[PDB]
Amino acid sequence: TVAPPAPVYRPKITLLTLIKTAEHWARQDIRTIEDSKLRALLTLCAVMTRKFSKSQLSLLCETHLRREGLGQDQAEPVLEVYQRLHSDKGGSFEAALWQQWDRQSLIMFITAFLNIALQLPCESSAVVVSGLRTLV
Amino acid sequence: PTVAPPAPVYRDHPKITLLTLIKTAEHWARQDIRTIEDSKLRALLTLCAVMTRKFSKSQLSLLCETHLRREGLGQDQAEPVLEVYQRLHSDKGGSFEAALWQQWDRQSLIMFITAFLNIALQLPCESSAVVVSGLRTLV
Repeated sequence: TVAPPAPVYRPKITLLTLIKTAEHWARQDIRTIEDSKLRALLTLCAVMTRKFSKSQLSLLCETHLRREGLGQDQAEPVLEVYQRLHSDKGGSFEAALWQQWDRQSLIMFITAFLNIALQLPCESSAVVVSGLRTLV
Repeated sequence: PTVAPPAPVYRDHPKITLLTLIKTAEHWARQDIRTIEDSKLRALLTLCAVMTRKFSKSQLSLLCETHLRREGLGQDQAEPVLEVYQRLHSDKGGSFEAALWQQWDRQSLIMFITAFLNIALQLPCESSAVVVSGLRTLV
């Protein structure tokens, strides 16, 4: 790999605002909220899923199952949602989820995600985690 | 046509979190890293690469331009700056990140890392008007 030459010297939705929004909504009862707020929460989950490394999605899936009491047979559909939100372009998969899932299924999934996302590490790589150790 | 998987079937009824990453960046943005040890500088390069990936691909242009403005760099310097951000954002197994460490001089790495840490926490991590308008009602 060849690096480029070094430089020659002659409401903002920031990472923190995203976390704060998730913390607030993880604490709320969204079972009765309006469709417009629920649609926005789906976007929040899609954006936040993309703040997890691709390799961390397996643990995210498994933590989701454990919190919800879901069986191991339910792992692939849950992992598929996370993987396809993570690789989503122009909200294509996110819109398919909104259109094809029942409201109750989306509320269950969004609540489970919001209540696990802030406690899980956003990186799974042993090299990244060991690399960052000296800085924390 | 995009087909979503079936919904889950209910039969009955220091960790590197995103907040830790932000707190680590906040702390190191305030430090003078001109004299720190190589092991801490190497770790800061990993912190920059990991954070870069917390920005959407489309937000990289604004990140590069904010970097150029803070540093007083000319517009002819935007492509190699954006190249760094684009290749850290798509990096696999730290391949591009290691090439930087190996090929750039210590001064260049210090300058780049300081500039990034001092701009990363103030920039939105999303550029899409659809995403930003979608999230508006929730903030």
